[PDB]
Amino acid sequence: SFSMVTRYAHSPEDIQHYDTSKLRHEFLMEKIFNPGDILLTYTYNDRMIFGGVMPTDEPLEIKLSTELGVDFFLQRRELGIINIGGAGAITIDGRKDAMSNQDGYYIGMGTQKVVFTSEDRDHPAKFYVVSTPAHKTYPNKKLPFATALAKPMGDQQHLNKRTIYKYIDASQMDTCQLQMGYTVLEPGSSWNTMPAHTHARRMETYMYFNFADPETRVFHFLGKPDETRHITLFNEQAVVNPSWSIHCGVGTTNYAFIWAMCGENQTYDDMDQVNE
Amino acid sequence: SFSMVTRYAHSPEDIQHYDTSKLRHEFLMEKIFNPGDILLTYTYNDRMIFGGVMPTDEPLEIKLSTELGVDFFLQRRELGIINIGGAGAITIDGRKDAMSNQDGYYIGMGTQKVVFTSEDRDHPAKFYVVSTPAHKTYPNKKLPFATALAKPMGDQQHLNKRTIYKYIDASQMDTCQLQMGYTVLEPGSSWNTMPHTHARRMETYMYFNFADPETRVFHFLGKPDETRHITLFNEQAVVNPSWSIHCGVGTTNYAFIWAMCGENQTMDQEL
Amino acid sequence: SFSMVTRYAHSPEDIQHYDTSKLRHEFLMEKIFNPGDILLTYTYNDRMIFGGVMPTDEPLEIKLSTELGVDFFLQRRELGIINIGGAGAITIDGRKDAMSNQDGYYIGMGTQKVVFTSEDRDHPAKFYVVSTPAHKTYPNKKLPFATALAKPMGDQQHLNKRTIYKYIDASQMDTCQLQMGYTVLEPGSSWNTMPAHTHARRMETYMYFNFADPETRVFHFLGKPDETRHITLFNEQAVVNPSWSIHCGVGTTNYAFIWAMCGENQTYDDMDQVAMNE
Amino acid sequence: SFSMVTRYAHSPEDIQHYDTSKLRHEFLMEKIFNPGDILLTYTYNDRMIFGGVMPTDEPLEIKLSTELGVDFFLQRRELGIINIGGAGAITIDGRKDAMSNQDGYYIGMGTQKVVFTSEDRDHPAKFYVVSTPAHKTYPNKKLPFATALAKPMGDQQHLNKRTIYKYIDASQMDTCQLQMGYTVLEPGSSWNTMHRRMETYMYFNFADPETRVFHFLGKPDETRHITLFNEQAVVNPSWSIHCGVGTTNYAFIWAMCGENQ
Amino acid sequence: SFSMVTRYAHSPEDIQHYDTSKLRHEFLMEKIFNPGDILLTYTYNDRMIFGGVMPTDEPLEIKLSTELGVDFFLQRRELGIINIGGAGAITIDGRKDAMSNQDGYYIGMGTQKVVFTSEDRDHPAKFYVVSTPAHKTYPNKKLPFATALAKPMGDQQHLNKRTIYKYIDASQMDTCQLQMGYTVLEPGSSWNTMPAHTHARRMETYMYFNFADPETRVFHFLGKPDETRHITLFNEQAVVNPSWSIHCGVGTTNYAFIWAMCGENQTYDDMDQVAMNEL
Amino acid sequence: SFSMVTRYAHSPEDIQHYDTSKLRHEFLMEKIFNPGDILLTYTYNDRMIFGGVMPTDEPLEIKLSTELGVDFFLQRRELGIINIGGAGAITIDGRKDAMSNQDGYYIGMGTQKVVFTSEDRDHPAKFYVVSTPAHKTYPNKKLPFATALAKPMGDQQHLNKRTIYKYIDASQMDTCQLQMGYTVLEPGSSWNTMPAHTHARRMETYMYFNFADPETRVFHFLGKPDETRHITLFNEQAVVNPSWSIHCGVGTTNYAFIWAMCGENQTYDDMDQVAMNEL
Ligand SMILES: [Zn+2]
Ligand SMILES: [Zn+2]
Ligand SMILES: [Zn+2]
Ligand SMILES: [Zn+2]
Ligand SMILES: [Zn+2]
Ligand SMILES: [Zn+2]
Repeated sequence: SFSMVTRYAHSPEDIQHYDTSKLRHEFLMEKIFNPGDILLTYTYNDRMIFGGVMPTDEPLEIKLSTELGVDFFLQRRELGIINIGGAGAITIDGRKDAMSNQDGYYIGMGTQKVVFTSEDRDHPAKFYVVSTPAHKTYPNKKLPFATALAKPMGDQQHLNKRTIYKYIDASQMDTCQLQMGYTVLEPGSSWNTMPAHTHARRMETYMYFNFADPETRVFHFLGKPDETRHITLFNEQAVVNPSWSIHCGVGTTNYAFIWAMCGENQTYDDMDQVNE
Repeated sequence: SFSMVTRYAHSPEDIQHYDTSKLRHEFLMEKIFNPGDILLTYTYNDRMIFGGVMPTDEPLEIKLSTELGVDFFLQRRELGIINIGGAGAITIDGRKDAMSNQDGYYIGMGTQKVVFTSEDRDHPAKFYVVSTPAHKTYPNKKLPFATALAKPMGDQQHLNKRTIYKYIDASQMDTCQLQMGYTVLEPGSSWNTMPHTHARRMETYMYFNFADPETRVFHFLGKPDETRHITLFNEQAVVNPSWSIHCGVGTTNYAFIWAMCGENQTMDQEL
Repeated sequence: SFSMVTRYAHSPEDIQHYDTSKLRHEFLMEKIFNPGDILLTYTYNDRMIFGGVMPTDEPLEIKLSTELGVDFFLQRRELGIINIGGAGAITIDGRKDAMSNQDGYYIGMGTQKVVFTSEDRDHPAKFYVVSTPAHKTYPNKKLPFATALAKPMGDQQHLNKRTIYKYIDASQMDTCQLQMGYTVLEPGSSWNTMPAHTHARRMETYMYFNFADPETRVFHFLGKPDETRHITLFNEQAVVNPSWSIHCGVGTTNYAFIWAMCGENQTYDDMDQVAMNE
Repeated sequence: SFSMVTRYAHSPEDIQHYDTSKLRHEFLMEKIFNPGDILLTYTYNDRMIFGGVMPTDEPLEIKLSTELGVDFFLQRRELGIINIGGAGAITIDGRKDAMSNQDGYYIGMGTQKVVFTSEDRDHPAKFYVVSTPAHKTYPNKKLPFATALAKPMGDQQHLNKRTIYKYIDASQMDTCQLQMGYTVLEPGSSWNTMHRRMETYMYFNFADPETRVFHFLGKPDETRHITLFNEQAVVNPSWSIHCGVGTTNYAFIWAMCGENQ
Repeated sequence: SFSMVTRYAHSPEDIQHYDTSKLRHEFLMEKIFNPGDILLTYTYNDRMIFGGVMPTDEPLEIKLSTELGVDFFLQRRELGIINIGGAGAITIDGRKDAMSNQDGYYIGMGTQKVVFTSEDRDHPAKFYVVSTPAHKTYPNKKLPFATALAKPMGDQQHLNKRTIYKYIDASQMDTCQLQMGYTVLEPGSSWNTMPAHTHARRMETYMYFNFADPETRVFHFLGKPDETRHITLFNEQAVVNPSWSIHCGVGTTNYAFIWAMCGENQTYDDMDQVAMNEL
Repeated sequence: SFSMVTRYAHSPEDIQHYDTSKLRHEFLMEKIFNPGDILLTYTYNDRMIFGGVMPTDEPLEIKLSTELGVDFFLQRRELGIINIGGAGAITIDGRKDAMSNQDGYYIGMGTQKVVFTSEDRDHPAKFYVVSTPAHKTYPNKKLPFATALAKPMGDQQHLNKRTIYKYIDASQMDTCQLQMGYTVLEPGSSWNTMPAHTHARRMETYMYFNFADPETRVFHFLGKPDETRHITLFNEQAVVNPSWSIHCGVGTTNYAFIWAMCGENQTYDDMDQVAMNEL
């Protein structure tokens, strides 16, 4: 009931002739949150590990030692966490801290044991986890949804009306590379990251969830800015966006997504704004 | 100048590995309205001819005989016309009839002379024209935008809020195969054909009246499981084979004229 | 015992690298007349429907309404029919009309029911049928073999010596689109369409039959005149020739074929002859 | 104006996706007989050398030593010759023997000098030449059109009616590997040949200027065709069928070699 | 005359049908040391930057701020340096340190200015440079060739006879992810890393130089252990080895190479060496 | 239990995009010597037949008549033989002649019956056999390992130190086309045919055997000099090298190989040397 799959990096040239089924296998995590299970992807775009943890009966922990060539999961890595599901808790080295819906956590490198548990097994917590390599330990921090700063953005004419939530951000805190945020599109607005960009020096992974209706789908565009493809996403699915690719998506209704960013810098304005 | 370019039909399998540059060449007409010229595409998806006529100083007529193996353009064909530009007139066999903005016209099989004129050379008429093969002559008809029937459709939740305008429609008139309509998405809505594949008919969409110059429309095609997209600037058109779905999304609101033909005038409802 | 398959149209570039098995699947109908069955093809080259209704005794009907988005098969289409087999019958709106060998029939737009029957189950009828979309009803007409003008053509030096028979022809009849003909090569001549002639404004389907002996084969050439491929045809097989392709064939012996043409014009002089090079 | 081109062999699998121009480049010799010239192709299907020599003003000899890794052309090879044009002669080591139209010749391994001449420069001899590697010297022999045993075959119903002329045939004579013959379809017949061995066909004597021959090659299930003008040649590897059909009648010289005679 | 070219990562599948010119373009840095120039590759295999700095007349420095989206080259990165050419010096923030032949250097995250100079313009220093992303400052260290620690290895029977030189090694020093070493093959031995290893969690870049005679070539094998390709190497050229690929080489004669390693761990035991079945 | 597989010729272009699995299928005979069996490959590069005959319980003969379109195997062909295994014998038309380890034999065109036997069932002879088309009968000849015609070649710096043994050679003997030799690399040298050559008028097949250790591997390079590939070999495997391809190999240890050559000439200097630039 634990799975971690490996995905290789590619050039723009390599994917040019991929069909939709090949694009989907290569860039799309089709199953993230499943009850009782840990589902993870390891991408060779900056060695990000991401997935979800949905504990029910037994408490769930990510135990990786020999698999990463290390003594314990976070020995050389750091970790972001956001709970998009029901009420639950994570205990960090024995200190149990409760996490409600949309509560975040940062866990710095060197932290040896993090255990994921849910309060009500029939409405469990869904922990979206993103781990990146780390050379420096920074203090663990809880990012409450309560104290999270909501910023409305976008207008109705451009169909981008949304609320942006800072979670793991170099302005509020210090991390090695990982950055994470939360974006809720208002009803009647489906476009995300519409003015698009390719930041060569970092990559992003988007995970789309909280779909308005079970019938909504999101079309995520990726690819070189002149050559764009799209992947159609159902609820609680994610797509990896390499450094050379634009990352944007359009919905049939409103939805929400978590983006995770990493690379060799945290500076937000290094991107090249994009004609496609 | 006059231009008519030819485009072949394809299988879904044939297009599966096309890169963006080849899809664009194959399914996308990138220049439709240019001043003084008539620009046309002939697609082997049901032999539709479509394009634009922008007369300014010299009246423009589509002169086709030997190219179509026929004595004059409309001997075996019918013709739709919609004016998306300035005020103008079409003279049908010497009879000049004025066409205001968004005025439509249908011209049945057998009409030997259609010449396009514009009122103001500096605000010319832009005539979007669609011709399909026709075996029966039906009366020519003027379709004023004034008397056209607007139908409100869509909500804000699904971002499809729009007004539907029937122009050449089998309920309002009789044509062999050709059908044409006009759809204006209200501000805050970019989705068109929010539902599909009609295996028994094909469609060509021409997008125009972009709200802002920065607007772009992403039109999806392909069988529903393997979908590709072409990104469109203002005043461009894309052909939808019978086997492909019809979708488009703008970054803002926009308008498009659809033109349909096929084996009937009467559709089955991704990745 | 009724079958209709769909086949998509293509560009020349699309087929340039097709292998031989792909060419056969895309352009070739491998079975037309089968006992008890009706087999049909729908080509996206001008939406021609062609095939055969090869009964045993009483039932055969083409049930197409919703599949074509219409109330009945011929509401928006017309239909040509040739009997290449034994004596049989088609019933038009309840009116049963018997068909001898090589008798033709045309049925205009709007005719609501046609049912195919044969007398002897052991000497059955083979009905070759071609339907194209139609916007105008035209009179049904009988194409008798007795009064069918035989037109001799070709010499032995060019191995094209043959008899040409007009059936559905714009000089003798009125149709929306469809045209059909019948050609019997004399023994010692197998070549058909000696200059190749691509006509951009219409397409053709060739159905080859009446092979001299069971071992004969016909090689049907297609493709742009510079890049030509060929499909090897057994008896009672058909090949779709898109507007952009030459249509040629040579047999190892004599044979016969029905050609069916449709498109946006009926003009026979609108073609580009391909001079003898390839 | 001496030419020899190299062409590699292939598997059936290799050609499956060749376009028309590629098959022609790989399997089709487009110019064989040009006045005054020798034109040759070296194919890696059994290292057959074939082409034509059309002497006009100057006598012509195929001079190959270093390129074939030998001291003279025929040191390790043998040579067949058929003259499809006007009267001529070959002087073999100074001994001149006249070659009329459709005269044959075999020249065994070890013969150092073959010189091709024609009487009239304005209706020259056309020498179609085929050479195969040879391990044993056999006598040089003239193969007259008269004494070349003709075998009639085919009927009009099958449009294959022709007379087959054996020239170099293991029944009348001995060679290392090479076998060569001459086949003329009668008027109103265009079909030809409706193996340890390969074949090279050179089609000529087209009835009318518009005649074309479609030569089929490939495995029996996957067949292609090449379109042939007059005086052109096509190689058929061991794994390929050998077929052709013309728009009129014509002639061809076949040359075969391989692991059996 | 500063160059940094970008090279993308690939799947094993992606390269399977690469022809010889394509393999070279994707995996081979063909020119590293040229007089007066800085030549660099940025590879999306763990974002390693490598190349050479060969100063002659004018002092040379790697100046990157906006291109990497940072304030200075080393703000988020660390830097290894080994001088394979003549005597020269690197001045770190104005503080000049001399660099003799085969002298090494490590420069930790945060040092703002490193300037490479050569003593004699006609026999310049050839500085091989390797930079990896770095989150933690560690002390700069000079690694003199004099005090380097050699380990002889291999026999003549396996043609692997060689001497190994520790330069940037977690035993002598602490770095974020970079590791670097130097290996000189004895005459009569051309094989490097012969029993071949994959380690999924780290990648390697090899730069081969000091070829015994001008005619020698090195054949570097890469690819999955079942599907292996090779690139043919002249003197002073380098090859990038993805985490999924083996690292091998054979010369027609002896030679030397510098290896540079990084990844998400520094543990050398993490690799799983493939038993000898290849292709 | 007789096998002969057929392999077609190719152009350089044809193989340029072959993957590893395809090259092996086209150019590599993976099993040659198996107890009790005849294993053979027919290549359309000059129609060479090669393989192995390992008699144990019953006598073995190569019976090919109608398959090659002849009455008996050698009617149009000649045959080279070298025994790399245990003690054995070939009986030529009833005349039994013994063959020890590394004993050779040439058998000319027209010999109707060649029968292979082994002395000890459990230490069988491994007869490596090579047949080429032949138009002329030449005398059968036994080629004892005793009279070796041995000769050392190469130096230690180039790792080619080796012994060359002439077997079927046009200076000592007369054959139609076939030429065969045996080359033993001394321990501490693995390179064969290192200065590499391509001869349009001849092709070669290498069969590698006597690997020093069970883990030894040989990397055989083939292809046009600019576009080169390689196949990695176990012990007792063979590789076909078309006229347009280089012939090279490197071992992880020493080994031996038997080369067999044919073509339209026997000239040993008709070849093109490859200057060391090969991509
Ligand atoms: Zn981004
Ligand atoms: Zn539609
Ligand atoms: Zn035609
Ligand atoms: Zn043959
Ligand atoms: Zn390594
Ligand atoms: Zn050689």
